[PDB]
Amino acid sequence: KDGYLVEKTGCKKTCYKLGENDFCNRECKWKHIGGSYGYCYGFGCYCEGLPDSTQTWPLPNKTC
Repeated sequence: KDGYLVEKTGCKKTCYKLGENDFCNRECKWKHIGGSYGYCYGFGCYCEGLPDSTQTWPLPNKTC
């Protein structure tokens, strides 16, 4: 399953380097989550392999 990562306040994380963006990848595998691959796609840290128990963007009714 693929999804987008959020931020502390819930906002997303856009980047200026598309493609293998270590920044997004590092923030993807951050800790226990199951992110097999995490790169920036469409100006944003995108990840693939997030369990349903993982919070992704956008957020619930409580958007940023």
